[PDB]
This record gives sequence, C-alpha cells and structure tokens, in this order.
Amino acid sequence: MKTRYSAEAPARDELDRLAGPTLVEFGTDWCGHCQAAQPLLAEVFSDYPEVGHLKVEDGPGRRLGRSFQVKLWPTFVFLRDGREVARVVRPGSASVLEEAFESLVGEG
Repeated sequence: MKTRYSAEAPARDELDRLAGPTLVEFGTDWCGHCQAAQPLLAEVFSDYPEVGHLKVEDGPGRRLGRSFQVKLWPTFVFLRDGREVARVVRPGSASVLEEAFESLVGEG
C-alpha cells in the first residue's frame, strides 16, 4: 500500500454515520505486529479493491479499538452500513484473511 497509518481518525459515533463495505484497521505503521499484518492485508486486498480501508493510528490518534472492545491489538473490524458485520484478530496467514474478505465482500 502507498500510504501509511492516520492519527486523524473519526470518533466511533461519527464513523457510525458512514455507509458501505469498510474495513477499519487498528495499529501503527511502526509496530512489529503491523509489519506482519500490513503485507498480509496488501496480499488479500489486491483481489478486493472495492472494499474501503481506514488505518487508525492507535498510539498518537483516537483510541477507536477501545470502543470496538478489541481483543488483541492487531485487529481489523469489517463494517457495512457503518456497523460491524465481522472482524479479524491476529491474521497469521492469508488463508485466514482472504477467507474473511470474500465472506464480507459477498463472494463467500
């Protein structure tokens, strides 16, 4: 991906006003969790470019993963209509991440 994480993210109630298939990702551009999960997303997302992605910088920016009640810090919540349809916690392998992407894009 050509752009990095953003601290300038919305609040959880401002996010709730969006509408469309939107993945919201918590992390940073610099954590060792992210150095593994970022190229994971980059591999899966190349087949699903119609999905939205929001990189929320959980260090300097809004603590959005608190209000999603995130389990492990490298997590991304799949929204639709601006509300949760699923999430992936700790991807590990593209076989787990791709399996969720097709399920939430509607190609399942």
